[PDB]
Amino acid sequence: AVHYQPASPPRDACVYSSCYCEENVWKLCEYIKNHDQYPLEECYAVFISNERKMIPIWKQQARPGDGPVIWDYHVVLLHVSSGGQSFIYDLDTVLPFPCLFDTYVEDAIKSDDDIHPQFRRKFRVICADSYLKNFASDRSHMKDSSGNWREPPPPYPCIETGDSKMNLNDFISMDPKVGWGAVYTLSEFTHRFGS
Repeated sequence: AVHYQPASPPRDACVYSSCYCEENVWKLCEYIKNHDQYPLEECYAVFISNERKMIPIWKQQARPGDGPVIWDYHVVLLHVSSGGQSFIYDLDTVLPFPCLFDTYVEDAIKSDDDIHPQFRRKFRVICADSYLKNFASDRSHMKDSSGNWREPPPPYPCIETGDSKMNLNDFISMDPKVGWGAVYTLSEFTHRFGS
């Protein structure tokens, strides 16, 4: 659908802290829930990681022109629009915000075929309503031994729920028996959402 209206504000107006992608995506989900543009049911938080927590992603703001960046995990927002098309909202991409799903997979993710197997990408896809209901982080993974902050934490209170003050590892995990949502290989992920 060629007149797609973004589900979020423009990039420069969105809540963002570098290296807190899980929260940046949570805040996009909250915005969408709080507005009347799109049903929340059309939206997903997507964690990208693997067993070794070393995943390349290209077209990244942290290293433009000379990708990939190797992340422990990265999180983006996926919107499956009614118009025949999914879109990726990744505040850390140099691709457009938002970006057509097929373009994001082609240019940011790329094929796993010739990637060293321990760097191959898996995807945990969580419905946005479930992500808002269930996610919790006390940010403790970003404080080192010293104990200093690896990157400055966001200024608003930690996201917590009645059931947990910290379950980030259950979203980073690509073990299908753990956590919420469904875990997909790159092939299964593109089969589900690709055009």
